Amino acid sequence: KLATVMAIGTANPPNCYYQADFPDFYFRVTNSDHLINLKQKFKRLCENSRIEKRYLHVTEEILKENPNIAAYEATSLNVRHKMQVKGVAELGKEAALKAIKEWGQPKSKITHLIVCCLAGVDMPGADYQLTKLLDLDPSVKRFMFYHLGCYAGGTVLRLAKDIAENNKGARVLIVCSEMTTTCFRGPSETHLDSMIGQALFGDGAAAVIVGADPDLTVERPIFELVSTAQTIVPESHGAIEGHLLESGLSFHLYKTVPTLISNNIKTCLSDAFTPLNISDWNSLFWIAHPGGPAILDQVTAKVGLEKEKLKVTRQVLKDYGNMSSATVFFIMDEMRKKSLENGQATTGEGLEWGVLFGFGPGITVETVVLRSVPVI
Amino acid sequence: KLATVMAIGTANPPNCYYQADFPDFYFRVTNSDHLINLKQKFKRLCENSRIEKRYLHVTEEILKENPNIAAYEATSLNVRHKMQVKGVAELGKEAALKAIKEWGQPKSKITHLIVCCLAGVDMPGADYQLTKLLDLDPSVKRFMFYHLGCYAGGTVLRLAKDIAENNKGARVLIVCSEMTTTCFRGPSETHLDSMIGQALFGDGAAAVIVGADPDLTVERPIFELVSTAQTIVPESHGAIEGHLLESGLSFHLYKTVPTLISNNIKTCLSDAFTPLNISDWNSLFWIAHPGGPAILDQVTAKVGLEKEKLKVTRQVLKDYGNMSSATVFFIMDEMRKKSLENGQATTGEGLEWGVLFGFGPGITVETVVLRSVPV
Repeated sequence: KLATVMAIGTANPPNCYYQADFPDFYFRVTNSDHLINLKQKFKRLCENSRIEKRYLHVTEEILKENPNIAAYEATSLNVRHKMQVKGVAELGKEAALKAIKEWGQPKSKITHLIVCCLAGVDMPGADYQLTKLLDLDPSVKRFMFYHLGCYAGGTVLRLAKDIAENNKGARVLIVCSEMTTTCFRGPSETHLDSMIGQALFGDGAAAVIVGADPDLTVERPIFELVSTAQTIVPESHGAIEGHLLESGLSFHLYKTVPTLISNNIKTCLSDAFTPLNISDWNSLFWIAHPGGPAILDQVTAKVGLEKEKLKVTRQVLKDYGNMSSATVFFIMDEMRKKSLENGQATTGEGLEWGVLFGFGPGITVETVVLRSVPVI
Repeated sequence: KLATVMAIGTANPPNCYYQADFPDFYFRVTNSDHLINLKQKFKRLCENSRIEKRYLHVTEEILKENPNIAAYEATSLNVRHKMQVKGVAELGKEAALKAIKEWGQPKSKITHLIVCCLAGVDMPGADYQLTKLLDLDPSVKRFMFYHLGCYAGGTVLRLAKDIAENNKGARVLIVCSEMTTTCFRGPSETHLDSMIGQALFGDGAAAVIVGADPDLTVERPIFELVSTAQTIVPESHGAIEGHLLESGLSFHLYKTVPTLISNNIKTCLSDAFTPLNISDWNSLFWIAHPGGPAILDQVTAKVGLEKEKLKVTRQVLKDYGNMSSATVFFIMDEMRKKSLENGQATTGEGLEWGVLFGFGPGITVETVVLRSVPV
């Protein structure tokens, strides 16, 4: 009996930022208007990001009250951290309550809690905070992950699968709460890397319930976790790095990232599906972390995917931007919603087998083989 | 077939600090000799710590070159992080190589890697670094835990047990590498508890191999992981806290910690052993995180343990100080060594069942039921 995702809930900050208006907002609040040429590159960057809007905790008021955050590099960890710690917990609670509602069981049945946050280090951590906020059993077995990054959506499922399958009756609550307040910062002409993050990253939290052997009279399976794997892409050292400094979390990205990832995807697919006698990549439903539009385009081309294979993935990127580890769950959620609306036979666009990909620092690739569930 | 610890290796920085000389050293290098009353308080903390020596990366030279680290509160995260990241990887590598040697199998057989560090956040992290340093399979399945604290020794075993038991043939390498460069700072008259950290915390790394269904023709089991649990001590909110700030990792410890832990430990014992029909706490071998001398004294008295039941735990505290998550493994390592030297029948001082306790921020208590292996 495979570990199964039985519920998904999501949340985002109330501040919506349309990408079409971001360049002006961003350069205005960071006092970079005098950098005309730099703003031209950023504008094109946003225009080609394939992101229509994002939800961010940051506001003009917050920046006015904390100018060191708006600076490309100024001591500001303490102020960022204060908001980061409070925000990840609040957003996480909202998503968790929505997942618990869909699950249909009382929260007292939750036996394990996995919390994943890009940033917001605290001791005790967000797992402790959420256990208190949600009033979970004090003996809930917790796992807290700080600073993993965008591949973590796969990491938490990999962990949840083993917990649920080795502990009879175990019901795992997963919460990936991502906030970019820790990394928001002004532009730098000598560091075009950081600028990319300012155009692609958005805030959001996703929560899911995972368990093996569902009680079908109350629980309702969405996707089954068949197998999981993690690997480091060859010759990718230093391509994606993040450092926690006195000025917050930094972001460094090689231009080779899309090429490095796309060129290795077929290897990940082969390792994951050969044991299952599957070789047709178009026969699978796809849930891939949208690091950027370039990555989706390259994966599609190199893998040989039909043009609409990553439709849901692209829709989430368009509607929310890159929300790090939480993103794949927003995609998972929308996929079963769209499948139902299209009257398809399974939660996976009517297909039986699928794959979920998490990409991040390493470069690390998390590969999760999924199985859809029948839909009436 | 239960997940089993099949190897343990440890490492420590080369700089040894005798506790008897630490008060003078600490107040001298932090330029606090004029604070006579504060010094007497620190002196007593060190004298009552029951710690004889500790190994630390920090040196007088490093403090001289970095006044912002010696200061109680000065912007210094960047410089602390630089050393912290290098240190955890280096100590971790040394401990891991020792564990791999004892294990008896080639490192290419490691399928999972769990790394736990009090501090040193980096992306990619220490798990990625160790994979490269040890030249492990690039497809090794990794888990990286930053900023958990002193209860984490239990946490990593709790994780390793489920990994090993749900994946046939899985062999898990665990590395708990703790460095205090991130939290070392001068004393504060307004925050008297902050210096408790400079009196008790030492550096060290421990690595262990965990796997189910041992191939007895090559692997040699040490302890079996029977069951795991984690809980939050009632009414303990805010007793143990740590915040990663511009001045590094802060340390806050309330005076209620010893009693909060000792007065609730029987509950953890009952929850773990009632299912095993065990109620005599002295019939078990004990491996407890030595958060401090008071915790060990109170647990012994309140649980009704024989005076020498925690002998090994106290010896490790004496020889290395509190090394956060790595500590319980140093204790586990020494217990099986003493058991052999004392001609006892099992790795657990001749006893069959045992318990390992991790204590930390929460207050969180990790309870791991162990079973010894014949010697």
